[PDB]
Amino acid sequence: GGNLPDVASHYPVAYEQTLDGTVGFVIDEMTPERATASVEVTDTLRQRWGLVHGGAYCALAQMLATEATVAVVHEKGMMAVGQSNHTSFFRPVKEGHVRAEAVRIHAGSTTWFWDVSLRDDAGRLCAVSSMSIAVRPRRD
Amino acid sequence: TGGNLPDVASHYPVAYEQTLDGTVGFVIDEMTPERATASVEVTDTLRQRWGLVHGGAYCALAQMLATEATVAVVHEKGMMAVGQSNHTSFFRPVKEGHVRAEAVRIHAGSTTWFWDVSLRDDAGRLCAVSSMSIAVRPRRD
Amino acid sequence: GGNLPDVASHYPVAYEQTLDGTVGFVIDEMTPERATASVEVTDTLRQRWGLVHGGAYCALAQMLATEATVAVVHEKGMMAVGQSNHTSFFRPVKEGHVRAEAVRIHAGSTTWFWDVSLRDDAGRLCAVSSMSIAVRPRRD
Amino acid sequence: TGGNLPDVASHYPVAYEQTLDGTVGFVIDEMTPERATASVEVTDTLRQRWGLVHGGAYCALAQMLATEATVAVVHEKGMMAVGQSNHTSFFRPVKEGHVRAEAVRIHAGSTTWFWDVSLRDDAGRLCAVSSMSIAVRPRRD
Repeated sequence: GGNLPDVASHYPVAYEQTLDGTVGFVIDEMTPERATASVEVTDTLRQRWGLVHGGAYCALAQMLATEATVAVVHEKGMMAVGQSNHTSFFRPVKEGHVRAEAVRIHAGSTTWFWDVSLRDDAGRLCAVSSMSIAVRPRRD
Repeated sequence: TGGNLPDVASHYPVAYEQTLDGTVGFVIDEMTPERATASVEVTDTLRQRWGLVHGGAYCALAQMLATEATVAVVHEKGMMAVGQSNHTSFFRPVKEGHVRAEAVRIHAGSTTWFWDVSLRDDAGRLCAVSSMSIAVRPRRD
Repeated sequence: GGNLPDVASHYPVAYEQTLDGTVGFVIDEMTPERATASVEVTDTLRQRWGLVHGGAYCALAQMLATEATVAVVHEKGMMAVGQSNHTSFFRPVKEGHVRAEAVRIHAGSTTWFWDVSLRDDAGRLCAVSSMSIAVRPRRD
Repeated sequence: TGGNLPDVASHYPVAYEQTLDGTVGFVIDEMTPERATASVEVTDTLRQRWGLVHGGAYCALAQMLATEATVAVVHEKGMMAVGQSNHTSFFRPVKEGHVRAEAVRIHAGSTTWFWDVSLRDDAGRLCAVSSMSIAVRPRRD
């Protein structure tokens, strides 16, 4: 269910109705140190000029990094929420796919940080996101 | 225009309703060379699976608004505008209502325009901000 | 003593030996919501090309925002430390002064955020720093 | 060169020992077009009043290293390099020893080069990172 980490028995929003399921984001690999996700390009991922929307690289990096953090911390009583997403854009994508790889570079008790790379179908680095994720005790 | 994006051309490659912006419901309200506003009604399409507005939705509203606010001025000078950096910081979740964005221009150079975007909930509280850096270049065709 | 907020009876490093005192940073106004600081340009503030070093705008914003946070939270048992400093540069400065104004835009229990503006002697916006400051209970 | 910055000119406006870099003691070790290293011995000149390395010192080491690493390649092509965005994130304080920086080039475009800089303490631990975006432009003289 986008293959998001299954950590709870109920989720307030079903994959298919969330922003992630509407645009088509899917997790491929997840480990505590490294995760990957990808998306086919369709108009839903696009802005009116025909290119993948800036916000789409933002949202992908945000979901991958956060949920890669939930994967470890949820069962320890904690919740994870993005505190900063800094996305920089090097090359546009008109069509094909966007592939993200998140590499964990810091795992602290109140903040985890992930370096995310967003690549096109030729493997070219099209964007990066520095993802900073607040970790806090879950509200009952 | 669809979403009331600025209309600076006679045709666009992708129609509003089919874009990410028109799928999640972003709408521009005011638009001047130094300040622009936009809003969006929260529905599940804007949320992540835990029931709150998706961090990426704030990113994307700020991106569209700061980008197109630049487009509204530079297109007719034969420039294009493409986001070069979006740095969004998150202070408070939104579960429902609206997200309202205001983009304030702080720097208008020949190659980069910079907009500070604030993202507020229905009670006026600052839930997120985004520093939008927009590259301005000549239309390559 | 750079006019930094006087909140403790002892400081591990005297103003004059710190980076701040070496380059000349001085606080003018401080309130919980807003603070200002400035610096004369000298070679110490410069890189080899003759212009104020990028890192100088970074360090100014970092000290102003952090210490404007210490001013309120120290006496409540808390300590403040920068968690992110994002500085963007719009115009160089060769000489004169750099003036910073920090505007608090969020004051949460674990993070305060400040918008800092770095201006030249003509008032022109030369850089900005988004300063994110972690607030944590002080280690005894 | 002073600080072992790249020597790409016969004269510089400000001598190494008088600059911020030479005042706090920054030194470049390796320098290639895709990767550069630099380090600095912690002394009080690097610290803030609470006894730890000043957040701005990390900012400044990353700024110099990513900037000059770009200079080393573009100067002789008649370009200049100036930092456009420095985004430093702080994970662990350093009280003493060294700070060691490695800058890894991740994007080399015609108008922007991007370097990921990591800042490590004497035990190898990642204390800070900086995303360095460098504008590349023609020397305006």
